Amino acid sequence: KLLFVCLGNICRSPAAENIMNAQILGCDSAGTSSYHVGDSPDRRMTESLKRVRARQDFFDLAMDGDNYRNKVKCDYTEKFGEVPDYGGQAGFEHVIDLLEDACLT
Repeated sequence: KLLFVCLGNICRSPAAENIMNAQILGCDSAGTSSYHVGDSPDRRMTESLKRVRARQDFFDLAMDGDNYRNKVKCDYTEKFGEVPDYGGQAGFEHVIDLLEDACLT
């Protein structure tokens, strides 16, 4: 069982969970903050080409350094030189770009 973790579990780790599901030989996601528990993934992140409920476990992968530190593991990124978090749509595609590289299997 693989668990992908970001801060609110509405943008990054929900994307990681679906990318990994598609790449997989067959995931879940959650968040360090429970402020968004029960919400659907961010409307902008579901919108794309590119199929994406927030919940707040120690499973058999952190999106940024704050999620990770400061079984636990961008260090599977092989092509693109964190998975970045108040932005326009281009930042959402970059998140997907990084997860298609990193998504490890």
